[PDB]
Amino acid sequence: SYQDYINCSREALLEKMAELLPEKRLTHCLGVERAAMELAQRFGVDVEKASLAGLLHDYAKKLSDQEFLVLIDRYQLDPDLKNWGNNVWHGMVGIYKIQEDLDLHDSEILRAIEIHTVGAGQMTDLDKVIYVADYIEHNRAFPGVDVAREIASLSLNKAVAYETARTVEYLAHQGFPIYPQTLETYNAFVHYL
Amino acid sequence: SYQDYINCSREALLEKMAELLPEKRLTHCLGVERAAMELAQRFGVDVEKASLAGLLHDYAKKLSDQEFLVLIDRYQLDPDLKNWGNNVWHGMVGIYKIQEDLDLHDSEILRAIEIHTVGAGQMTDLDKVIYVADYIEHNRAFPGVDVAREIASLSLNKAVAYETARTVEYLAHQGFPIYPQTLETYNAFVHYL
Ligand SMILES: Cc1cn([C@H]2C[C@H](O)[C@@H](COP(=O)(O)O)O2)c(=O)[nH]c1=O
Ligand SMILES: Cc1cn([C@H]2C[C@H](O)[C@@H](COP(=O)(O)O)O2)c(=O)[nH]c1=O
Ligand SMILES: [Fe+3]
Ligand SMILES: [Fe+3]
Ligand SMILES: [Fe+3]
Ligand SMILES: [Fe+3]
Repeated sequence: SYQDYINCSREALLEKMAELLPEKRLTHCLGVERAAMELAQRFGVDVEKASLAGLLHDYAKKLSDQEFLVLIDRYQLDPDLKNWGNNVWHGMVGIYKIQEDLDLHDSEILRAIEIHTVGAGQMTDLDKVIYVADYIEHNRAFPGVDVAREIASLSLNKAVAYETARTVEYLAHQGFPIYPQTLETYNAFVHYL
Repeated sequence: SYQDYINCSREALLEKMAELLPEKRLTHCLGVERAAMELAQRFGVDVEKASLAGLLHDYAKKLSDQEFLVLIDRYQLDPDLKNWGNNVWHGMVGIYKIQEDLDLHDSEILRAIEIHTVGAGQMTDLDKVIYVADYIEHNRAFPGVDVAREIASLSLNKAVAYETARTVEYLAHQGFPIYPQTLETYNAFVHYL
């Protein structure tokens, strides 16, 4: 059960999350919980760890910049992090909020949440499940999600590569800064395409 | 004159280059020579250094993989370079071939040629002139070159940003590996957009 990992039941967690998140974001997290379960089952990842990480991945999405900065100092994280924003922080720094609020200590779950946006050059299968589940969950409707979903039914590694290439392409299209760890993921996985 | 920098006259250099390069590539280098002169004049960069660097930037474009690998060992360059290819090498490693062939020692010219493909987080105005001149020279006709040319008439920094964003976007679109120094350029310049 979820109580094996955090300090409350699934039902209690959903009540807490309904306070922290706008409706659309909670629905998203519920979608990721479901997609992560399906992917985990397909690719032989612990379905419970996948479901919980999937539900939690965007828990800290609505923390203020101030709170993230406090957490960076508190946990004496990479000071370069202060150069970034919510996009980078909600996973990379938000894991400390999750740990504080829910007493989550499992290193695999924490890591999967940590790099859910940016990935890493090296990702566990659990990491990959969350990263992909986020992108393909049933509530998303971006153009091309059908292709992501087809790829994810066949290959976890290729789904990671596809998502990362699309994100890097989109950020450059938008003229948005790209976190350097994202490029590590990109170059590590792009061959799978 | 060009003999102030290399071991032969412009006319002799063009004869040497006509041997090393296919016609279309030499015409390109001639275009870059001209565009670099115009940009240098506009932005107060030494027009002669700009013209020569512009003419030379793609000198080593047709060296074999073997030759580049030899040069990497010879000059004991970053061993990670062996993971890449001609795209990275012709500037980054090709500068050593240019130095060998032409006795070029000017650090500013060498550097401008060195990073003409990938840029750097920190670029001199000369570096920037070559990087942009390459993209906007009159022979190029890619969709959107008109926008690059308008930008380059107004702002060198914004032209660098525009080109870098477009290249990162294109490489990710293509599913091609992206050299990490390119991302340094991207993140350094993207604000100018
Ligand atoms: C990978 C990456 C994503 N993003 C953005 C794109 C998304 O709009 C936003 C939220 O990402 P997420 O939903 O995958 O957590 O973060 C960056 O700003 N920089 C990056 O390096
Ligand atoms: C910036 C960059 C360009 N390229 C490619 C795009 C171009 O087709 C090719 C030649 O670039 P150049 O004409 O700007 O020297 O190199 C990469 O492969 N990786 C990179 O990181
Ligand atoms: Fe997220
Ligand atoms: Fe999400
Ligand atoms: Fe080149
Ligand atoms: Fe060129």
